[PDB]
Amino acid sequence: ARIRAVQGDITEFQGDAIVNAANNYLKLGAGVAGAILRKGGPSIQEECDRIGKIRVGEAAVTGAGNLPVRYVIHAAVLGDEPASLETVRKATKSALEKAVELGLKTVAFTALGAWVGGLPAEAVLRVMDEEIKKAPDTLEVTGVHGTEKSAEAHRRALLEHHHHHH
Ligand code: NA
Repeated sequence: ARIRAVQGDITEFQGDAIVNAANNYLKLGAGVAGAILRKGGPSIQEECDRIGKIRVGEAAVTGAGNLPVRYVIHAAVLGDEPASLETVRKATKSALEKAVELGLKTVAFTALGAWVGGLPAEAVLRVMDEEIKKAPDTLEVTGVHGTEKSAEAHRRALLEHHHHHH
């Protein structure tokens, strides 16, 4: 599946959906997540409550509130257990399967850069990418970076990839 890389606000992504890294209890915290709750609205966390706990590595779909997308796909990367490049690969494929299930066409993930927290940012991007490139080409995946710097580097990695087909 294709990948575009841009600096910007994920809350301002226009498309079928946006993927939200989450804890398996579906409790949206601060930072980007809270921003999604803010711009999105109460209804999002409400649906997350209706669903309840899920497994780390799995995904859950939710309406996107006032956001310019139809759904918000929640992918549990941690909660019952710490986040790992292992739990991320899973949360990604899981979110990618939901996208396919709902017949989505334009989905956007977020590249937290230095805000990745526990795992080495570069490696998380790699793992997420590996999974995405396996997803159906009926998808148009967009990586939204917080900084232009990290986005440009990502694009260069995407170019270096094409040019060689690593
Ligand atoms: Na994401």
